[PDB]
Amino acid sequence: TIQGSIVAIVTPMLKDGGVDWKSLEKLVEWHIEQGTNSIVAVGTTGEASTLSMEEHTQVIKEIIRVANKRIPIIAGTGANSTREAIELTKAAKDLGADAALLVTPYYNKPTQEGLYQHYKAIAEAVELPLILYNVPGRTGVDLSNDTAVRLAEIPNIVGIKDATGDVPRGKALIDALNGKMAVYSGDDETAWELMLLGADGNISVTANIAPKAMSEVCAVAIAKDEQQAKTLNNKIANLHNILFCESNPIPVKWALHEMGLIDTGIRLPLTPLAEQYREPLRNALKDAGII
Amino acid sequence: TIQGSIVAIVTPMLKDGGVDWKSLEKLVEWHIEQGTNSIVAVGTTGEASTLSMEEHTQVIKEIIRVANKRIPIIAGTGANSTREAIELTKAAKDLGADAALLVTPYYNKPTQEGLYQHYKAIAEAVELPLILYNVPGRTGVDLSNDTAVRLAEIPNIVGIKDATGDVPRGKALIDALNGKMAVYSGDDETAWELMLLGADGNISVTANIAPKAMSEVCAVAIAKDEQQAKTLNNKIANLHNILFCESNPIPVKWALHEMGLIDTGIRLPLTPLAEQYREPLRNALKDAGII
Ligand SMILES: N[C@@H](CCCC[NH3+])C(=O)O
Repeated sequence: TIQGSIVAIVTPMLKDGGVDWKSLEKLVEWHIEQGTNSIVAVGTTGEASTLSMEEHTQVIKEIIRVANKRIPIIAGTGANSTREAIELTKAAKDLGADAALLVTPYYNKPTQEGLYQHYKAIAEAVELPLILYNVPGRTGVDLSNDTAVRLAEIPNIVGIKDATGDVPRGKALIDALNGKMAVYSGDDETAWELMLLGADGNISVTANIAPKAMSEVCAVAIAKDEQQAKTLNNKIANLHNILFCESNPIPVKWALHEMGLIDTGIRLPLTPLAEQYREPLRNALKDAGII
Repeated sequence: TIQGSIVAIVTPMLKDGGVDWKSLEKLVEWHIEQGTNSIVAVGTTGEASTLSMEEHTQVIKEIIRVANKRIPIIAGTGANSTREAIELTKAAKDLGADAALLVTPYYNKPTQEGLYQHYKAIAEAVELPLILYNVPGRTGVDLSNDTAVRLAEIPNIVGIKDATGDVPRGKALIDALNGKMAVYSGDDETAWELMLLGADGNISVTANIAPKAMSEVCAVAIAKDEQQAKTLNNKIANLHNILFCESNPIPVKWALHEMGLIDTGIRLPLTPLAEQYREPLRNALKDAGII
């Protein structure tokens, strides 16, 4: 039911690295007016890793407040500890977020059965719609289609963000399920295809800088208009590629700065996009008529 | 510079998950008696990611209490947040820890420059000897040899735990460092090889169950006695392989329990060793002469 273009929104920061509230505000508002269907707050793109547990709440809150029940808001609440994921998700519900996006425990390489217990534990512990999130490159673990299918049986595990970028594997996953649980693309570059094949939307990085263009791509692809999907997406294909020239959200945060929407702030270990990539990015934003 | 067998000690747990403090005390004591040269408290093998920050400090404190200055104690204090890492390293220092082990930020894929700035910051904020820790398979990031050689310039970055298991890569690491910082194997299977090549020690998982064996293996290898190193290590070579049949620390914990040294406790997402593996493990243990 949460469908379409879901922006994994960045957490804007001041030069000193403090959360720039106002700029955030302008973003949420801007997204809600440009077409964006929903927002993921404090996810990878929103630097969940470098924000204190209180900044998580405060940031999730500001966004829910500004949204004003207009679009659903999803809170990033994954962690590699189960007790702690349960806490974050609970706080997400209590803040009245519509859903929680939980990445697979990273770094500790839990087994498939563990991933199963992990997610089942959280689902039983909190009464909120949960979305699984697989992105092996970052986590060290790969939630198997099989396991995901196993979890689809739990009534409040309602979806999964597949960031593999592996299309065949994604179609297999969509078919293996039924509307048992939704599938969301996590790979901007292949998202249009995943959606043409059944995926219910795209938790996008690109949406941070091309919300209207991405809204239109998702609507059209979910509708199965392959021709128009390839064409609307083509006008922003390069972006998907170059917004990853360095680890997300590094490039997207600079792109935004090059749009006067946010400030250079970004927390270590992350760093401001390297000089070397800046012009190629400015160029990318022009070629695509973004600025 | 710490040399020898450095055990990545497990954090003993009671059935319900609480830290088994009595067992921990005895393990530490057993290690010093068996020949263990140093202990890494709350590292990966010690379930650092599922322990409370307070449990984290308490474990460090306890181990330093029991060791009673007889061996140096290394505290794992890595985090994917620079602020968080500094906080945790400051605490370890204040707790009396001889040095800290910091895994590269995981999940958020910082850049090489980012890894450099990350470690430089922690080094400048805390005056405690620091040891870098690279294990790409778990972190999603790979601290290159070039970056390690840069960080080796910094006065209090004394060493690097190389868990790649890529010996030729380790040969290049050690040759390029020109002694600026020590190198430790983070891969039990190849550890004796890295040491013969120049590595100062092994931050070992196997030492958890074969402390005296790994202790003489380390001494001999560091002494550059290639035949004694090979034949001593051969005795417990199957152990190095089977302690990873499932993600560490799942296997080692079960090993200790079969040795009747600890209870079955282990926190989620981690799970107790899958049934099918428990028998082959006991056989490995029996064959090795541990039971
Ligand atoms: N990198 C891991 C390997 C364990 C997982 C192998 N199945 C460690 O030694 O901490």
